[PDB]
Formats: sequence, C-alpha cells, structure tokens
Amino acid sequence: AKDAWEIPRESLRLEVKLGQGCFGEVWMGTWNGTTRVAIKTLKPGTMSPEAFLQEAQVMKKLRHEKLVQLYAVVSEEPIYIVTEYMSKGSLLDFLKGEMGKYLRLPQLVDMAAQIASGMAYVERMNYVHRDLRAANILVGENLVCKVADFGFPIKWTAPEAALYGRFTIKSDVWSFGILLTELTTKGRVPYPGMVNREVLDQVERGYRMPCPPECPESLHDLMCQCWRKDPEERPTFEYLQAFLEDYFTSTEPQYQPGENL
Ligand SMILES: CC(C)n1nc(-c2ccc3cc(OCc4cccc(Cl)c4)ccc3c2)c2c(N)ncnc21
Repeated sequence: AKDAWEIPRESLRLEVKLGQGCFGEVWMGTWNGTTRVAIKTLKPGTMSPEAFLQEAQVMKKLRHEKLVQLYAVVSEEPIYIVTEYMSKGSLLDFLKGEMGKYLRLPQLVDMAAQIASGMAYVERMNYVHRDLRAANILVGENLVCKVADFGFPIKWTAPEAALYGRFTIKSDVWSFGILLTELTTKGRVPYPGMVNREVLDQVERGYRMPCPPECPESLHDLMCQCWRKDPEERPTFEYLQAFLEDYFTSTEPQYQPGENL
C-alpha cells in the first residue's frame, strides 16, 4: 500500500549528473515534463525499505523554507527521491569556487542567519540533524541557503556526541559553530594542520579555534558560545537566528568592509 508522495516512474527525466558515491547518485532533472527537480537515485544493493521508510518519514513530516523540500518518491526499488533543485550546489563548493572571491561578511552572516532559521525549526519540532556542516547545505538563487541531508567527520561534531553518542540539538549547535568558521574562511577545513586524533585530544583539554583573519571578535565570541564544554550552556537556534539577523544593527554597527571579509 502506497501513500500520496508516490509518483509514476515515467514522470521523471534525469538530464545531468551532479554527484556520485557509495549511497547512489544525484541528478538534475524534470518532473511531469515541466518542473525542475533534483533526483537522488539509490543503488538496489544498498539499504532496504526497513531503514528507508523509517528515514523517509523525517523528510515527509518536516517542512520549512530553509530545509530542502521533498517533492515525490519512487519507493519500490530501484528507488528515486525527488526534491527541490538548488541551482548553486553545496555551500562548501560555493565558498571554495568562483563566488568566494566576492562574498563578504554581510552575505556570509546572512547565509548563517538562514541556516539558523532552518535549524530553529528543527529545534521547535524536537529533531536532531547530527551532521550539520557546509557540505550538507545547498544554495540557490539569491544566496538562499537550505539545510539538507539529515543523518567520519569528528571535526564538526561536539565531543559528547563523538565520545558518548549524545547527539542532541545542542550538539548541532556545536556544529553550527564550526560552520561559522567555514563561512568566515571561504570553506577551509577547520583545525588546519590537525589530524582527527589531534582534534579530540586538544578540544577536550580546552582548545578552540582562534578568530579567523578579518572576522570580528564579536562573531568569534558567538562561535565560542556554541563550543561550550557543557551542552546546556550553548545557545539555542532561536537565539542564534536572532543574533545573526540583527547583527549589523545591534552588535557590529560600525562594520567596515576589508579585503576578504
Ligand atoms: C550538491 C548536489 C549533488 N545536490 N545534491 C542534492 C541533494 C542532496 C541531498 C539529498 C538528500 C535526499 O534525501 C535522502 C534520502 C535517503 C533516504 C530516504 C529519503 Cl526520503 C531521503 C534527497 C535528495 C537530495 C539531493 C541537491 C539538490 N536537492 N539540488 C541541487 N543540487 C543538489
């Protein structure tokens, strides 16, 4: 028995390959011959309707302009998931690429605000992303950013989650903190020079990334709030959204552009 999200297979045209991997593939395509869409194919060898359908409900229930929207599914294998198309790809490729040159703090804080808005919706609904970071954010026209791909990357993960599996909205706040350094360095790996083992030992004994060049210290404080040892002292996304939305009036009103930020 199938639900309202199902579509017939004839309605999809896959046109350009965009991404690859062990999971499957991602294509840009057309739905019902008239609707630009992203399509994610899954190889028949990989995870079955036992763990597909449990993980489908998440993307079927949650709905917000700052989370990448499900449009349709072909559920019987081979599986196809159809979502909205984000014309600029992942945030990480965006910042690294041709556009990074031109982005400055106002745009970068704005993108942060938007993700914070998406995650504040996840927070209200009592969910947890678990792998929040630039690679899992998509960008569209007019710098619209949307959270994607809800769950090894210990550099983005809060210590309590990486050591004890305590994944909570507060461990997503930590990852947001790291995301802010990706935004403010145009997409560089965090903890540059440090292998994964080095990062746990250091973070656990108090080490935190310093202020990136040309980034205001007030913004690096926000980062340090997200990186508090004690999960419950980290701010909410409601707070973070508000802080970033209001940033240039309330916090940094004499901001003057520089060479990179
Ligand atoms: C960066 C590029 C390859 N890409 N990836 C995507 C993309 C990223 C993650 C996705 C995750 C998806 O969900 C995975 C999944 C897995 C099991 C069950 C369900 Cl319901 C859903 C579906 C489509 C996706 C599509 C994308 C997009 N929507 N628009 C434009 N470009 C996109």
